[PDB]
Amino acid sequence: MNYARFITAASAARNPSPIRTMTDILSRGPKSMISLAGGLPNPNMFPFKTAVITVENGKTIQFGEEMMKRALQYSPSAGIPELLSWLKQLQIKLHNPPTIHYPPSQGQMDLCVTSGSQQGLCKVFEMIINPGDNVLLDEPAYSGTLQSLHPLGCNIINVASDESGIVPDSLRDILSRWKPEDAKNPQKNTPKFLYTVPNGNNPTGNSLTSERKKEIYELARKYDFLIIEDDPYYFLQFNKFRVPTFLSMDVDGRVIRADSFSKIISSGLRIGFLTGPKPLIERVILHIQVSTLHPSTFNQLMISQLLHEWGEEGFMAHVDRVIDFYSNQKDAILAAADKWLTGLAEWHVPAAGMFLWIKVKGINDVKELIEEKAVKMGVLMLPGNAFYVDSSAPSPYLRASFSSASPEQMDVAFQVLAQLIKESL
Amino acid sequence: MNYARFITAASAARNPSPIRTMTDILSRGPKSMISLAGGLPNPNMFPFKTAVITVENGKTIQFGEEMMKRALQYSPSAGIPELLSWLKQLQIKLHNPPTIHYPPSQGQMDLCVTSGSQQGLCKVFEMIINPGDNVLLDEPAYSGTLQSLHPLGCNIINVASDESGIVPDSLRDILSRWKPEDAKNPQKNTPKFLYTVPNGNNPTGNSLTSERKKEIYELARKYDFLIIEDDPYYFLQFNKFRVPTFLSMDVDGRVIRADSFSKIISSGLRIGFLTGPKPLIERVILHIQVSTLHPSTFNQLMISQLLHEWGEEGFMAHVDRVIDFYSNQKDAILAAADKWLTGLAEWHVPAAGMFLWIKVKGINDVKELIEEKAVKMGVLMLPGNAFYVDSSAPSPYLRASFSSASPEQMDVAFQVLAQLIKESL
Ligand SMILES: O=C(O)[C@@H](Cc1ccccc1)N1C(=O)c2cc(Cl)c(Cl)cc2C1=O
Repeated sequence: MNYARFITAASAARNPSPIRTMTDILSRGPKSMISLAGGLPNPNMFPFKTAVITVENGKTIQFGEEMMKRALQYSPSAGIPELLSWLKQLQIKLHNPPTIHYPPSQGQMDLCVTSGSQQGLCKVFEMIINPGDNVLLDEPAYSGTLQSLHPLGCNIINVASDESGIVPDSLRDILSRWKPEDAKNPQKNTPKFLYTVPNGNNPTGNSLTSERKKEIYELARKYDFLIIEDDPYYFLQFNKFRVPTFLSMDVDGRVIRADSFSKIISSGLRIGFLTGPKPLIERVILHIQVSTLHPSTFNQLMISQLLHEWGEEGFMAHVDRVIDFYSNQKDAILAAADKWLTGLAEWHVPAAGMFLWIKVKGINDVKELIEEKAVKMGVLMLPGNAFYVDSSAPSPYLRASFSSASPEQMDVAFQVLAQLIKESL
Repeated sequence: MNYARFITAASAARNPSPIRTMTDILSRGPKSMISLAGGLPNPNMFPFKTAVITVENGKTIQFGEEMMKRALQYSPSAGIPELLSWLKQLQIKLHNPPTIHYPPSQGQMDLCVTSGSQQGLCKVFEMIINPGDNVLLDEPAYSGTLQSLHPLGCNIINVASDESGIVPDSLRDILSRWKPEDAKNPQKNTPKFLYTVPNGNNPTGNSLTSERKKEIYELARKYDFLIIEDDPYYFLQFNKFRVPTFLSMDVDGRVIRADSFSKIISSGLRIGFLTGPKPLIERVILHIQVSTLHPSTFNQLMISQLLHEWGEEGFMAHVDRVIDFYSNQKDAILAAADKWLTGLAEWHVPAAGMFLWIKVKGINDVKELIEEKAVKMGVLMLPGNAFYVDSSAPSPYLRASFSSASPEQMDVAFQVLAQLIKESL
């Protein structure tokens, strides 16, 4: 409702930046208009001329001469228009966000293609956080989020979580420290936002439920904080039905959502996108305009043509192929865990994503059990310390990836792990 | 010599971020080592499988199965190793920087590939600037640089410039506001850095001279400030011998240089690179680690393989073709201007780049002459207002691009402008 509350002075001071009134007054005027006003380098000097890219379960992608010149040239900061248009329709299909037809100033849905979803998240954090601001999230969390938040000088307030994600009663108790009207009085610093990964949290593998999302949203309205929905595993849910998203229930216009193709189409191409209230997305776009300028035009065209040939049906058929693969990998690593972790450890079934989160019994810290004893036995799993704000505290947890390993490799790996737990007790 | 002086609290607080101890303890240990510690998604689900990219004056570039899988997956934040090593050798060949073998803490030359050179520049500004800080640069300046600096709250101090770039006497006079020893006393805020585009300034087309660079460098030592050498037109100089760069005379380790392939190889692939003192480059790398993560692996491999097949010889042959083209366009737009600007305007001959800077005589502000009268006559050139800190002040200057226009188009465009000037005198 009042987005200025969530925008630092620096972010608010931004104004629009280059490649401006050159390819828009010429993108509608007569074909006889000469423009020596543009800052674009002549693409005929560029040495790549054509491209052919083969696709599994899809038409081969071809960049002819003119399409290649476009791919090698600057493009809009928010993304190329045909990709933004497809993605917007996808978001309407998947989430029917309440904000689609709101006035801009009151949170009309808006999209920005980013150079990876993490770029969008970083610029969102920078847009909002003043030193000393309070922010809410569940630990353990993606180490990259914690390392992004650390230098911004916010107080991270841990919200309790279990196998169903954030626990609303913990969030409610935390918020009781304030009165709601304090959100209109910045003197005692009500939380600016809540961040969470609602599906297949890295490292736990846990997902939020529909009912807790609703509860959490009512509290976000009551104390007027934003929800940053970081959902890179959204297209990797193993349940029959995808849980409704925060975006899908965002009647106020207080959700900023991050999507990624990093886990399902390509991480190396650095393509993700933000969906959120237009006034906040605009502040991110202005920062992009003085930073990366835009995501790679070449990589956007690769993905846009892939998606447009697939149609929504072919895209969703791809995600079902990826769901099939990761859920079978999940079944395999759970079988190896049941097999070898013998009442030596505890774990919850991952609801989505690509990680299994193992609590080792009878040991207070495992990073000495792994980085010393396990490495020379030819096995490595990631100690859980790195996923907490205080990464020096002891952690009995290990994060095990099931994205790649064969059942044979899982059997050997959990064999070795079992031996190292027993001889350490 | 004291780099902490040039690093903000936030920037200094950054710690090294993900994709860490997984592909380095496995990149040297035995191949019998199993790792479930890694976080990488399975590239076999990614739908692009092979690529063939044709090159003009070059061997076609082929991404086979394994190369494509690498192209589609995460890679190091500073860039892929073979691109970094090639570029490092290029910088040694072009600039022979005095810092190559310095100890890290006193400015050992280091490089970062960035997602466009502007990303590296932006993160350099963010690394350095506290609100209230004083910075030096010459106006008119790239509008993207002015829009980047404005929200950081620094006081921009304009240094005088002429057809030979920054005037050293002007820089010396401005600095006489402080005593040299004031640089070791942050209380009265000596300038943190001087920023300049030394070759083919956008919008003026002017370039610095060797003698002036040496003078400027001496002042940067005397008053102990950094030089940010933003040099995107370095490979578009019309002379036979390139002017030595600030980097080439940087015996103190106080130069941060930005290079770009945007103007000669591809703007759309978003590839640039920073060269500078290792302590400062490292701060930028850590910001990339929580932001874009890395430049497109696919696009880095395209460029890297092209560069490795060309060798430095093939690369320099390419730049000389492009110089030749742009120098002929320059000759052409100067002819048009001689022909139809009849003592109606003044201009200097551009020394590099792709722009001509035209001062209309007898008119105080041209943006009404262009955005109103010229548009309906079918001709567009860019008013100079956008290239100054105060973009509301009147400007008699126009920027005209000679990157693309045919001689016929130039002849028409300047005929129209001439008529408008004459009937607008
Ligand atoms: O680069 C990234 O964004 C991802 C890649 C990824 C892909 C699929 C599933 C999960 C992550 N990534 C992590 O989140 C992560 C955490 C830690 Cl603790 C380490 Cl040590 C390394 C990484 C990492 O590469």
